[PDB]
Amino acid sequence: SERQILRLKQINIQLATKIQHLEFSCSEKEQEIERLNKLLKQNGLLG
Amino acid sequence: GSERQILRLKQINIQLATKIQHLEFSCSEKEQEIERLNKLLKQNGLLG
Repeated sequence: SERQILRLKQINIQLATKIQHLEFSCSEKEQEIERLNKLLKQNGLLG
Repeated sequence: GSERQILRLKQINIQLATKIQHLEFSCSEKEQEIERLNKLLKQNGLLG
């Protein structure tokens, strides 16, 4: 049963890193949406 | 002992896997929001 310890530790390190990469991806998409929203507003198309 | 250490590792694992599934869902929703915004720009002559 103990062999699970290393397996879980290593998976959790991989997942903790993947969260940081998806956080950045998500933030980069947010900034693009803001940019697009502003563009639409400047051109009278965001209400 | 090791049993309790394992249970905790599994709980951390599920917390992390859930946050990944959330961020993958969020990223997909954001790409769809960007598609929709780009299409509105295209229709109003702002994308060539």
